[PDB]
Amino acid sequence: KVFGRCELAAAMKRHGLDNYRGYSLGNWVCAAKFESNFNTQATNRNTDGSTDYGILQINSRWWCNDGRTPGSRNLCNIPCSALLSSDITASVNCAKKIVSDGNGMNAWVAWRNRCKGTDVQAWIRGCRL
Ligand SMILES: *ON1[C@@H]2CCC[C@H]1CC(=O)C2
Repeated sequence: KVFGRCELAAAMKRHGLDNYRGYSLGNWVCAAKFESNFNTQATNRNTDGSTDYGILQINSRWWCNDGRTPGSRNLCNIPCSALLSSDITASVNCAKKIVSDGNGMNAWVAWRNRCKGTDVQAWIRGCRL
């Protein structure tokens, strides 16, 4: 599923991401925008053999099981395919663990490089939330 901007902001908020670990909704929407362009079925293989999955491109080396990432953990205890669903619950649940891991949203390199320090509030402008 390819979400609309405001549409995703609303699902993120419903699933309790808005101001989770102090990161405003606009941070979460910008992250999704540069990670997946809002497409729940986004996959991207990494040079290390790992794969990033879903709306927030969660990585198979730590966070989910895809059966082909030698030496991986599955800290969210979830098949990585569960992160590709139209329903964002699993992704959101896993992101909560990632963002609590100690480095905040810096764990998303594209959030660091493209969202961090920017007017993230523009991402939720116009939305009925
Ligand atoms: O998820 N990462 C963390 C750091 C090493 C590589 C993977 C697997 C792990 O044990 C934790």
